[PDB]
Amino acid sequence: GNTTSSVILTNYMDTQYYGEIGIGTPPQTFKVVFDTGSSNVWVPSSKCSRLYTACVYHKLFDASDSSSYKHNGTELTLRYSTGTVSGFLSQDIITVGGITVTQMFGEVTEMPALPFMLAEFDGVVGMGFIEQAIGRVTPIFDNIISQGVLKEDVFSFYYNRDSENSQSLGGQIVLGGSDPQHYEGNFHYINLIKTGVWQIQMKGVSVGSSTLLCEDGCLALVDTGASYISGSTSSIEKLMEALGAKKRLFDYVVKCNEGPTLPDISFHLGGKEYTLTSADYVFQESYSSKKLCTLAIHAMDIPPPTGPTWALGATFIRKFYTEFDRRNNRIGFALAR
Ligand SMILES: CN[C@H](CNC(=O)N1CCC[C@@H]([C@@H](OCCNC(=O)OC)c2cccc(Cl)c2)C1)C[C@H]1CCCOC1
Ligand SMILES: *[C@@H]1O[C@H](CO)[C@@H](O)[C@H](O)[C@H]1NC(C)=O
Ligand SMILES: [Cl-]
Ligand SMILES: [Cl-]
Ligand SMILES: [Cl-]
Ligand SMILES: [Cl-]
Repeated sequence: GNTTSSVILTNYMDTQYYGEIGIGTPPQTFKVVFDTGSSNVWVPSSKCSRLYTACVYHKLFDASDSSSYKHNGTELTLRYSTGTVSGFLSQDIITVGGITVTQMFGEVTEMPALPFMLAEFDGVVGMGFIEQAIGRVTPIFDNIISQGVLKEDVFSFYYNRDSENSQSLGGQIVLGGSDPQHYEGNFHYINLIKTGVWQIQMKGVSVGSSTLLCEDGCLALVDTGASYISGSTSSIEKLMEALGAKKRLFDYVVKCNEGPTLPDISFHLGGKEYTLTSADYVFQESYSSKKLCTLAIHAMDIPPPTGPTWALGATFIRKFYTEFDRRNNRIGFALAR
C-alpha cells in the first residue's frame, strides 16, 4: 500500500479544530475532532431527543437512511474532561479522506448542554489506542491499518494560527504520512513510554532562565483534542505566579500590555528544548493596559492511570507539526510552517 490521505480542518478561534467525515451510504456528513487523547468514534443520533438542546444544534446520524448500516445497539458511555455522552453502538462505512472503512462507532442520544452547546463540531474521532477505547471497540486507525492501504502506519497534524484571511488553511491531518509543506527540517522522534497512550516522558518545564517545573521529570500526553497546554493544578499555580497571571472562572489572564515581554516557556523533550514564546501562548486581543488577555494554558488534573500528566494541546502543536507513529511507537516533532 502507498496511499496517504488528507483532511482539511477548520480552525475556530484557535480552540477548536475539526474536519469532515461521511457515515453511511449515501454519506451523512459530520464535523469531527480528531482526538489523540481518546479512542472511540461518536456522532449524535437521530434518536437523540429534542430535550437535548445540543442535539437540536448539531447534525444527527439517521440509521434508517443508510443501506450499509448494521445494527448493534450495545450501550456506550464516554466520559471526558468536558462531560459525559451516552448512546449505543452502530456499525457503518466511514470515509475519511480517500479512505473508506467499516467501523463501529457510538450513536449518541444523551449530550449535555455544558459544554456541547459550545462545540462547533458534531462528534469525535478518537485516534488513540484500543487500550483506551471504551467497550474495547476497535479504533478507526486500527481498522485503517488493517486495510493495508497506508504508505506508512503513521498520521500527523498541522494546526494553523487563526487568520482573518478567508483563505487560510485552518489545519490538516495526514493519514499515512506527513506533509513537508507544513513543517521544516527533519523530525525529532521521541519514544512512547508504552503502547496504548500517546504519552512521552518529559524532563522539565522551564519559565525564563530558571527550570521552575517538573524538575525531576513528569509526563506529557500529546493531545490533539486539547485546546491548550495543561498541567496539574499545583504546577500551573507555580507557572501562573511566575507569569504574574490571574485566575478567573474560565481562564487565566494577564494584562494585555504585559504579554509580549512575558518569559518563554520551554518543554524539555527527548533531550531538546521545545520553546513557546508569549506570542505563542497569549491571546493578544489588544495591547491595552486596561484589558485582560487570556493565556492558552490551564490546569487539568488528569486522573490515574493516564495522569498525573501534562497535556500538550493545540497551543503546542501550532508550533510543532506532530507525527504520531504506530509502527515504531513514537511521536515526531518538527517546526511547523
Ligand atoms: C482527551 N482529548 C480531549 C481533551 N480536551 C480537553 O480536555 N479540552 C478542555 C475542555 C474544552 C475542550 C474543547 O475541545 C475542543 C476540541 N479540541 C480541540 O480542537 O483541540 C485542539 C471544547 C470546547 C468547547 C466545547 C467542547 Cl464539547 C469542547 C478541550 C477530549 C475532548 C474532545 C472533544 C470533546 O470534549 C472532550
Ligand atoms: C454488537 O456488539 C456486541 C459486542 O461485540 C456483540 O456481542 C454483538 O454480537 C453485536 N450485536 C449484534 C446484534 O450483532
Ligand atoms: Cl437502540
Ligand atoms: Cl473515555
Ligand atoms: Cl512541578
Ligand atoms: Cl496563540
